Amino acid sequence: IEREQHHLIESIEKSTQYMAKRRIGALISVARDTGMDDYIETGIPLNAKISSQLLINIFIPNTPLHDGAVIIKGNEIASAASYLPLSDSPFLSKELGTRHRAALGISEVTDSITIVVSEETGGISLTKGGELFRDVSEEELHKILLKELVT
Ligand SMILES: Cc1cccc(NC(=O)CN(C)CC#N)n1
Repeated sequence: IEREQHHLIESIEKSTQYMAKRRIGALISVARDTGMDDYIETGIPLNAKISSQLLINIFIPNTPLHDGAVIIKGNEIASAASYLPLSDSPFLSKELGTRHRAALGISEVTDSITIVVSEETGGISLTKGGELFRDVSEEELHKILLKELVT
């Protein structure tokens, strides 16, 4: 499982870096100890092997799988186009869109790690436990994913 988490990290990193250069909006939520099955069930089931290639193809704009969140559970991309709870926090900047609000929302009610790619800026953001790491560098993203996902 140790190699699966590292492959998960590398897949997120490659897909997000690919989509960030192209300003392709993306929203990837990795479940952890708390189940996210209710929101998996809101999307289109994939139950697919994790890969950067599939993550990218899912988020291509105007495609059947892009409008929503990808939820990763265990060693599978469980679903795409899932809905996530939107945070009601007035602290979150109005310059950020609903992807960040969804990413903040799910982080308030689960211990899940959620990664966002802004289609406006290409900035990669991350949410965990109700907090937002906005516009992280590749180094910062790699350290956070290593810390939070390799357990
Ligand atoms: C991934 C994503 C993108 C845009 C909006 C949302 N979330 C909602 O629309 C909130 N619903 C009403 C609750 C649920 N589930 N999620």
